[PDB]
Amino acid sequence: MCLKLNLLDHVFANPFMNAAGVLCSTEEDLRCMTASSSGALVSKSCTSAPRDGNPEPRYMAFPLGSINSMGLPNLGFDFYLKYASDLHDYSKKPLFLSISGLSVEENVAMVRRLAPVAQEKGVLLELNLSCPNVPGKPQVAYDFEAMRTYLQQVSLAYGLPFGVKMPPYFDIAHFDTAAAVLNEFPLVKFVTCVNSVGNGLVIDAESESVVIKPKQGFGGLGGKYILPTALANVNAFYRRCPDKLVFGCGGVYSGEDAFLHILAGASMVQVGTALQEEGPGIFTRLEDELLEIMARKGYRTLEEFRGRVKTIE
Amino acid sequence: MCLKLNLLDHVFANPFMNAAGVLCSTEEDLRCMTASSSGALVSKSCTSAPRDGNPEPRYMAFPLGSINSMGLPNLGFDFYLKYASDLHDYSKKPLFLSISGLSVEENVAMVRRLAPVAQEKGVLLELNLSCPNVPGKPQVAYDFEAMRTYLQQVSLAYGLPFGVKMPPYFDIAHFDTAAAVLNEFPLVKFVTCVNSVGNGLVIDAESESVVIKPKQGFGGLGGKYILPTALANVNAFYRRCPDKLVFGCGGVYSGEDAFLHILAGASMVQVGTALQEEGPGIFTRLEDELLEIMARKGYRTLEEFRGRVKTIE
Ligand SMILES: Cc1cc2nc3c(=O)[nH]c(=O)nc-3n(C[C@H](O)[C@H](O)[C@H](O)COP(=O)(O)O)c2cc1C
Ligand SMILES: Cc1cc2nc3c(=O)[nH]c(=O)nc-3n(C[C@H](O)[C@H](O)[C@H](O)COP(=O)(O)O)c2cc1C
Ligand SMILES: COc1ccc2cccc(CCc3c(C(=O)O)[nH]c(=O)[nH]c3=O)c2c1
Ligand SMILES: COc1ccc2cccc(CCc3c(C(=O)O)[nH]c(=O)[nH]c3=O)c2c1
Repeated sequence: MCLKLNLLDHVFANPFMNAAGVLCSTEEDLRCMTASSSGALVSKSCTSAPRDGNPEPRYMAFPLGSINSMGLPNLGFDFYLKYASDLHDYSKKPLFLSISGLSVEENVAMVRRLAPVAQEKGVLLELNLSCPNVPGKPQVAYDFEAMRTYLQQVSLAYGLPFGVKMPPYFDIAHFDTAAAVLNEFPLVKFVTCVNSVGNGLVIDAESESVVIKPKQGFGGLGGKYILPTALANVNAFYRRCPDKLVFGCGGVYSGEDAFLHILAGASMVQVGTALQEEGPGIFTRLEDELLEIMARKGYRTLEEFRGRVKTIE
Repeated sequence: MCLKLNLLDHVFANPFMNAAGVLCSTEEDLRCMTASSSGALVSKSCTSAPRDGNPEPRYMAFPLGSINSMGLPNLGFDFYLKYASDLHDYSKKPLFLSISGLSVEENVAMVRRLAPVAQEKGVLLELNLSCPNVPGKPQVAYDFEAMRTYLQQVSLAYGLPFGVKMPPYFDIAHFDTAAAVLNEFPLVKFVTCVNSVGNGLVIDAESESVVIKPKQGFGGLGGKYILPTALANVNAFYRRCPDKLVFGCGGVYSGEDAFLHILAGASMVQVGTALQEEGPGIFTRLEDELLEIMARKGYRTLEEFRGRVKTIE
């Protein structure tokens, strides 16, 4: 029938949205996402100041997915805040604003300014924890002490419900440690699993060359390559964080793929590479495909199967 | 034109071999790999005592790859050592023996008894550092202090050149740290990148179920899913460990995929999921396909292009 649902004190037409960084950087992008059939949108992760990002080519796509080292090109936080405060039409769908400062201090400074706009308009914060860390350390979400510091500071500075965007993890002990960190913060109301699978390398056989210019061709992977990774992370955090929502992201190209994310535990389903490749018309297709699978199975709601993946024995 | 390699004081007809765990567990398996056109073979990672492994189903394969949680089923060290010392025909090809003890002591005891056979017969050791350590801690190669303890102890106990099988990493700081640990050990003469991308989750949309029984369906991923991750790891370690060889493993289904691994830096090229799916016939196909790309490009030997991947500016 219809896929509408209520989460975080907002109403959504359906569980689909863009993934941060795809079709969300400019006013044009945001208006295009708002005009789409997606149930929500998220803005490009921002810094306090604008960034040009890395040299091109910095994104490439292939049959099985994509690689990128964008370098966080963005119009700066003042723009995104302005978009949230003055330009977005909340009657069309909810808005998420993603932030990724280069230090804890920059994040705190941005969230102190966002808080009043979140109160006033209901924009929702997604904090991207695959942001840069101090020398010699990995990205913040791969440092669990840094991760706890960031969340402590943002929670105190912001004081309102927010979410976090996570990189994938590959080790059960890491799932346990990461979820335990997140569960220290009651203000963290959603966990988005996953960001790109870090530092892959795509090589063209014909040219004998890497396909993106930054970082000697290394970049984050998205798309078909990453769906079982994504699913694992969604389910691991769904299991571990019962008092939070999980949003799935990674490898969604069809309503069947969305269905699997929801079975794993996803509340909202985010679309990155397939959206970058197909454009915003993908949202109508995904909705139709998800409703078709539901109808064939006899499910009339998302809640009937969310998190209900079956295990053997 | 030729695929021949001379490394580690052995001669190899071509760079292809099985990946540890595939077509390697029984005497029958080992004789099969020996009879194949591969350039070498490796035996199933073993423990001192035989193991039955995890309950079935514990491996599944799909168009894009495989997932497994086998649980290290194996015939025990004494079996593999006997194979190496009494059964293997070294006139056909070289043999690698993989070990994966559950503690540093278990690994030390195996390699002490392997040493004289290594010296006399020329079997080559591959130490699997995805062995679990203490449960609740990450696998050994994701615990850099543990990794260093294992390598110090095995190096002292074995006293001969050996190699290590590494899991993939996803963060530049981890590439840097891992390679620096490895470079502390002059006896580590080769690094095989990569083991399975850990703890993925495949879900079957029709049955709404995971597809393997252990670990609530979580298992390591191989195959097409993981080629760009594999390449990245090969190249990262090739750049960071100039005094060691790198062997590539992950995502090889064709001579083109092998060509990419070799461009990245691979010496030997191991084949896991594709071999498990196609059987040992795959080796003649891979050899033909790789020779065809070399002929098109005018390459006569593998050294012409090994590690010669181009970057952009
Ligand atoms: C071009 C591009 C830019 C992205 N930039 C961001 C970003 O600014 N913030 C973020 O949280 N993730 C970013 N991502 C990651 C995606 O949001 C998503 O987590 C990843 O692409 C996996 O989803 P997919 O398989 O649907 O592509 C970016 C991805 C791409 C492809
Ligand atoms: C059924 C199965 C068993 C495995 N057993 C082992 C093992 O005993 N030792 C090990 O080093 N790697 C093991 N692996 C990992 C493979 O050696 C290889 O690293 C991984 O499958 C990636 O290569 P692929 O993409 O060609 O499958 C196993 C993989 C499979 C599929
Ligand atoms: C790769 O170069 C940088 C440089 C600065 C960054 C600052 C904050 C966040 C990020 C991560 C932004 C991001 C990017 C990106 O813009 O390269 N791509 C992703 O697939 N996920 C992401 O989360 C930064 C990345
Ligand atoms: C999944 O459960 C166990 C249990 C005991 C193990 C002991 C040493 C190494 C390993 C890892 C063996 C392994 C396995 C495995 O046998 O599950 N599969 C892989 O893809 N790569 C590997 O390296 C063990 C794994």
